[PDB]
Amino acid sequence: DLKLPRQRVDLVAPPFVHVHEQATKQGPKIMEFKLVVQEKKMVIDEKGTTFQAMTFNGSMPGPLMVVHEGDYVEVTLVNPATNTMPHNIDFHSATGALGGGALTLINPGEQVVLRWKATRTGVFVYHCAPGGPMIPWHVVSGMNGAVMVLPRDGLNDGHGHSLRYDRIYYIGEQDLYVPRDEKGNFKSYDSPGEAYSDTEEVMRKLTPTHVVFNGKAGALTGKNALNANVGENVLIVHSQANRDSRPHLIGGHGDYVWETGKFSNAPETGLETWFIRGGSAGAALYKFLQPGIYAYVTHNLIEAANLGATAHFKVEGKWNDDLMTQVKAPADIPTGST
Amino acid sequence: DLKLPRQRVDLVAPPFVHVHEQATKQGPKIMEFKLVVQEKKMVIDEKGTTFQAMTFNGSMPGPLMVVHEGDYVEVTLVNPATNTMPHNIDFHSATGALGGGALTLINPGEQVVLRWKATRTGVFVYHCAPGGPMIPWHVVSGMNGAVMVLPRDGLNDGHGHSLRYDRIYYIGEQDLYVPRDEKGNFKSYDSPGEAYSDTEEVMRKLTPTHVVFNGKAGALTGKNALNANVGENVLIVHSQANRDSRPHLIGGHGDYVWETGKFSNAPETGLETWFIRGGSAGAALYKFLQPGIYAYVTHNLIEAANLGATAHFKVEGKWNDDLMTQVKAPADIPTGST
Amino acid sequence: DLKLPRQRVDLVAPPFVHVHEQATKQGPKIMEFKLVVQEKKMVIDEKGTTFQAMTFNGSMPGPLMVVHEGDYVEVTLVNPATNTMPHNIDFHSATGALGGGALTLINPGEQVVLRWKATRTGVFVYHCAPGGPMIPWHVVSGMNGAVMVLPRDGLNDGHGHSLRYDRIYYIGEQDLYVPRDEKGNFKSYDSPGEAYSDTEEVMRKLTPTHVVFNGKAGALTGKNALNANVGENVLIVHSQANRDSRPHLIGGHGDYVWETGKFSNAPETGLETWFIRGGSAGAALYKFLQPGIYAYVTHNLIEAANLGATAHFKVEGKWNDDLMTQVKAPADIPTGST
Ligand SMILES: OC[C@H]1O[C@@](CO)(O[C@H]2O[C@H](CO)[C@@H](O)[C@H](O)[C@H]2O)[C@@H](O)[C@@H]1O
Ligand SMILES: OC[C@H]1O[C@@](CO)(O[C@H]2O[C@H](CO)[C@@H](O)[C@H](O)[C@H]2O)[C@@H](O)[C@@H]1O
Ligand SMILES: OC[C@H]1O[C@@](CO)(O[C@H]2O[C@H](CO)[C@@H](O)[C@H](O)[C@H]2O)[C@@H](O)[C@@H]1O
Ligand SMILES: OC[C@H]1O[C@@](CO)(O[C@H]2O[C@H](CO)[C@@H](O)[C@H](O)[C@H]2O)[C@@H](O)[C@@H]1O
Ligand SMILES: OC[C@H]1O[C@@](CO)(O[C@H]2O[C@H](CO)[C@@H](O)[C@H](O)[C@H]2O)[C@@H](O)[C@@H]1O
Ligand SMILES: OC[C@H]1O[C@@](CO)(O[C@H]2O[C@H](CO)[C@@H](O)[C@H](O)[C@H]2O)[C@@H](O)[C@@H]1O
Ligand SMILES: OC[C@H]1O[C@@](CO)(O[C@H]2O[C@H](CO)[C@@H](O)[C@H](O)[C@H]2O)[C@@H](O)[C@@H]1O
Ligand SMILES: OC[C@H]1O[C@@](CO)(O[C@H]2O[C@H](CO)[C@@H](O)[C@H](O)[C@H]2O)[C@@H](O)[C@@H]1O
Ligand SMILES: OC[C@H]1O[C@@](CO)(O[C@H]2O[C@H](CO)[C@@H](O)[C@H](O)[C@H]2O)[C@@H](O)[C@@H]1O
Ligand SMILES: OC[C@H]1O[C@@](CO)(O[C@H]2O[C@H](CO)[C@@H](O)[C@H](O)[C@H]2O)[C@@H](O)[C@@H]1O
Ligand SMILES: OC[C@H]1O[C@@](CO)(O[C@H]2O[C@H](CO)[C@@H](O)[C@H](O)[C@H]2O)[C@@H](O)[C@@H]1O
Ligand SMILES: OC[C@H]1O[C@@](CO)(O[C@H]2O[C@H](CO)[C@@H](O)[C@H](O)[C@H]2O)[C@@H](O)[C@@H]1O
Ligand SMILES: O=N[O-]
Ligand SMILES: O=N[O-]
Ligand SMILES: O=N[O-]
Ligand SMILES: O=N[O-]
Ligand SMILES: O=N[O-]
Ligand SMILES: O=N[O-]
Ligand SMILES: O=N[O-]
Ligand SMILES: O=N[O-]
Ligand SMILES: O=N[O-]
Ligand SMILES: [Cu+2]
Ligand SMILES: [Cu+2]
Ligand SMILES: [Cu+2]
Ligand SMILES: [Cu+2]
Ligand SMILES: [Cu+2]
Ligand SMILES: [Cu+2]
Repeated sequence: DLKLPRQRVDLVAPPFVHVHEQATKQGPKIMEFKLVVQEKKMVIDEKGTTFQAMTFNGSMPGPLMVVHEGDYVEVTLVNPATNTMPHNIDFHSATGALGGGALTLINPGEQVVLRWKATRTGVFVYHCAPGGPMIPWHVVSGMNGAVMVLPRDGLNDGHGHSLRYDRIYYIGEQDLYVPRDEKGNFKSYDSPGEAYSDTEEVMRKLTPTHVVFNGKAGALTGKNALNANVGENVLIVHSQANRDSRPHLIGGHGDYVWETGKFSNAPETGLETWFIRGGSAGAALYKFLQPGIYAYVTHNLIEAANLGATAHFKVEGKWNDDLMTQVKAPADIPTGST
Repeated sequence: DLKLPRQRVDLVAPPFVHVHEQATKQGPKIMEFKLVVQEKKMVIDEKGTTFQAMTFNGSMPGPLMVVHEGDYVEVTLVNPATNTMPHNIDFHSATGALGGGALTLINPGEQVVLRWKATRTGVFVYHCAPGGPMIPWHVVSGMNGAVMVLPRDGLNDGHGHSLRYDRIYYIGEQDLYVPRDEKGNFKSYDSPGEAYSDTEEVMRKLTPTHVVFNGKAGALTGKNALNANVGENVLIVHSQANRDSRPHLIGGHGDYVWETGKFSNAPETGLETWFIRGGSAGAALYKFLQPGIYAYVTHNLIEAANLGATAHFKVEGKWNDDLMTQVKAPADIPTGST
Repeated sequence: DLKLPRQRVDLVAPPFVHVHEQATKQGPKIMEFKLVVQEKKMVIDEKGTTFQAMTFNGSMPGPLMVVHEGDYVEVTLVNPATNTMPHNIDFHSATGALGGGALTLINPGEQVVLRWKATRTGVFVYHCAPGGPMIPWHVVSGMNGAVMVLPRDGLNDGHGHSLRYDRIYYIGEQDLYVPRDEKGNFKSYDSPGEAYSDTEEVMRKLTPTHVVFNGKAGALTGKNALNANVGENVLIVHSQANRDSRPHLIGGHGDYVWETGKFSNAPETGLETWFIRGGSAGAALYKFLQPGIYAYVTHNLIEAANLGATAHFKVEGKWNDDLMTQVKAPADIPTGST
């Protein structure tokens, strides 16, 4: 019945994004994606703490899907028989049937194919939602990602000017709720099911033990810092499926920010810190002006420094002393000072 | 002195709203409302937990009041002698005297009459605020509602087009702080006064035990789901007098959202999730496009699924397979799959 | 190399603000400021609880700095030898080097001079950020303030009309994490270093013990209420370097609100409650219409009434009975009432 060209997309692991066009002259297509659920124990912090994760495509977050307004998105969701739980998928980009969740519940050993029309532009969360208490549990165990629906003319500034990014990164933020024993040490389990009761008790108190980008503390620091160059316009997509976040690029700004994440709304300009509502994605464009290390955080600095929620950018280029300079390096306070 | 027509409004219990006009050609009126304080033990969750509530008009939230810009609102607040505490009312819609609180403190057995001019458009919180620590306590015990001040021309999209709703629902969200005994069981008390000291200790840790719509977990699910039809434009007013919330309509969107709640500002379009600041009301318009069950949540999914904060809509009509379809029902993963 | 006039600014203690022009016809200048770090024990609540604070200029918040777009800001940061810790400064207004933090680390006995160009308009946080876990610790110990970068034409309403304030106040909100002993009493320490381990444990649970304006519960109540007069347009700058806040003026509104704090964006109009993202500053203009006491709160009322986060305004002038009046004072409920 639906007679449009089909195009298979190969997803890539975050924080990278599969290749796509910004502006396009192609008409609507059926864009075909496959997501495979993987339950697995994962390391989440720099001390080696593990937890019983549940993922799309083996990553936290799940991969970013990119389509254009008016495309149809045909998703094959696979639940391998090595998994233990039923899973499904809810797309906040989609209309009807609980975002798709009501049409995609699959037991281990099954797969399902859902199609939804990309009628709404922006970045959106997708997440597992099997029903009842299993909804938060699957989400905070890692089963969430995002999809971006671009306008066919690409981004604009809300004032008639095109905006184009040179690079795009997807930062998925995950609140985790890892049980502790009586002495405070994190507990380990042999399966997600065995971890559930203790995990739910932590969840109920609404205070995460970890808040991480790309699935673990330090994931996007060190050798996995995000690269850019002075002069490049970088789009930073940020999602949080369960809990608020307040992104901030230390040493930079958000030149154009869609904090509610929806491209039918003009962006705000020149933000220091923006706000991702739990259950949403947002996006910020920034043109780097200075080289060096930048930290990208949630600006609850306790979360950023002590719970895991810091990423780095490493930016190559020449320093601009007009924008900032060290006029005088550290020196003894003058004896004459009053 | 004030020589305008008077009109008595009969309030109705949430989530329903008393009858009103959107656009009106009537001039300003004195709109007369009565609110009666009721302290009573109420059931707040599906396990039967009770707590010592304090309400306007016997409901959590208090009822939605609807007037138009330039009306005067004359409120008789009654504190029956069967109550134990003084009460008052603060309207965030009003100007002066702590929103009215400084003019409306009444002991059991008394009533008072306040008039305020509706100079500011939007949805607004009203709440009790007797002074000092009694302010949060009365609010989180249930004494809060909302008022909507419509423009006389009704709503608009901020771009010169009228917006009209076919149905309106008021979702009041309440954070509750129910004491527990040493084993974790919720405690019961014979009066609000007896509950206070233990409740204040829970409040101080800023983590609710329950987060509910319309006064209890499951209030707006099952037989009390909210009705709509495909094609209807529904206004969903959401308030939270004490704590942030992040509304989301699962399977839908916010077509036009005033998350800060004030109609002098253009709405945002096409939101997945919006944000109600504690101490405010906001509103979202959505035109249903698909039949079926929708969940309406705060998108902290722990709160939604495990603390009480889920409502349902039941929407009648025909399914649109263009917007979404199950291409292939659950099936065994092909043996040929790699 | 940089050949512009220099102008030394003398800072003043919050909530007051050093003298400045709104609109200016002066060209860019190098605006010279000095900040001196002071570690000291401070009283934070009305029961006399102390904690080991760390400050810029002896105050929480640090003082508000005011410049205009295109000025250069040359900051001498001094770390006296009576201090125990290294310190630095990050300006969210600045571009590069982690906002300046990477160029300003000074040990006790040292000073440093940083210059940054004020290319971005708005109110912005500044804060200490020495590295790693020391970043949140220094911030939540008090080392944060704000800077305002005005447009050279002063404020506007985003619709081509100038806005001018008659008075400006800076409200810095501070979340504090004071350790308790086994009985719940707050602990005291002889130095910040000695307090660190116990403080970090409180910080990790993300629940402050105190939330205060101008450095202590009750700081801006009583004899230190903020003054205004009916008819005056007052700008209220609000910052929070670590944690969200939801400002509300009880009995008033935000006539023009930049909740994200950046003057390149039009303000929202007629807000009841606004939202300061942790790690940012915002600003609200309000023209007082009624005399009397106003409370200015974060509208988590538990925080406001029970954790310290209430300020007062005392507004002189004549009452306007058209906007609000007590039609009938408290009286016995009629025996005839049903
Ligand atoms: O002996 C506990 C000690 O070992 C580490 C090793 O990196 O991790 C183990 O224990 C953790 C806490 O139970 C588990 O999360 C993990 O699966 C297990 O390898 C340390 O983190 C831990 O302190
Ligand atoms: O807005 C994007 C997309 O949403 C649709 C529904 O699929 O329309 C919605 O939004 C419109 C514009 O705000 C409303 O006029 C309409 O009533 C609502 O359904 C598409 O028609 C539109 O392209
Ligand atoms: O946090 C409580 C208490 O637990 C201990 C181990 O007994 O450390 C645990 O908690 C720390 C904070 O989350 C972690 O860094 C560590 O991996 C974990 O074992 C104590 O050291 C701490 O005091
Ligand atoms: O890119 C940052 C990096 O560049 C160096 C020189 O290689 O210094 C530049 O950046 C500094 C600010 O971080 C400037 O103060 C300096 O003048 C400029 O040359 C490195 O020192 C620095 O890590
Ligand atoms: O015996 C306790 C058991 O009874 C229930 C009945 O629905 O409720 C009682 O106890 C609750 C906890 O103290 C009270 O909140 C309630 O008022 C009382 O009827 C169960 O909820 C409870 O587990
Ligand atoms: O804005 C609605 C309503 O507010 C009033 C005060 O009652 O005016 C306020 O807002 C105006 C428009 O932003 C400001 O110009 C004015 O100074 C401020 O008091 C009414 O006059 C107006 O209709
Ligand atoms: O939550 C702590 C602990 O308390 C118990 C009873 O001892 O259950 C209580 O708490 C649950 C979570 O809020 C409620 O569902 C229940 O109504 C309440 O009695 C334990 O079951 C729980 O482990
Ligand atoms: O309204 C939802 C309701 O309608 C039924 C048919 O009575 O199925 C419709 O809705 C489904 C999506 O929820 C579609 O997949 C289906 O094609 C459509 O007929 C019920 O099964 C469903 O509960
Ligand atoms: O004896 C404790 C008692 O004294 C007060 C006096 O105002 O403060 C002391 O103890 C506090 C808690 O340890 C300290 O914060 C403070 O430095 C010290 O003077 C009371 O607050 C306290 O309850
Ligand atoms: O926007 C204020 C200020 O920012 C600068 C950079 O210092 O420009 C940024 O913002 C511009 C307008 O949004 C973008 O066009 C530009 O690419 C970005 O660097 C200044 O040029 C501008 O005055
Ligand atoms: O809060 C727990 C418990 O501690 C006590 C003293 O044992 O009071 C402390 O905590 C109160 C709340 O923060 C403070 O008002 C007081 O300054 C502090 O000592 C108990 O009174 C309270 O029950
Ligand atoms: O400014 C508030 C202050 O003024 C007094 C008279 O001196 O009363 C005025 O304000 C009241 C509202 O707070 C009005 O109801 C009254 O009509 C008006 O005169 C004081 O009573 C009040 O504290
Ligand atoms: O180690 N995780 O259960
Ligand atoms: O059904 N999911 O665990
Ligand atoms: O400026 N960053 O914390
Ligand atoms: O049962 N409530 O006190
Ligand atoms: O005074 N109110 O409890
Ligand atoms: O999409 N709702 O959780
Ligand atoms: O008393 N403060 O450590
Ligand atoms: O290095 N600062 O404690
Ligand atoms: O209206 N103030 O809580
Ligand atoms: Cu799942
Ligand atoms: Cu969702
Ligand atoms: Cu009350
Ligand atoms: Cu209020
Ligand atoms: Cu410091
Ligand atoms: Cu910062």
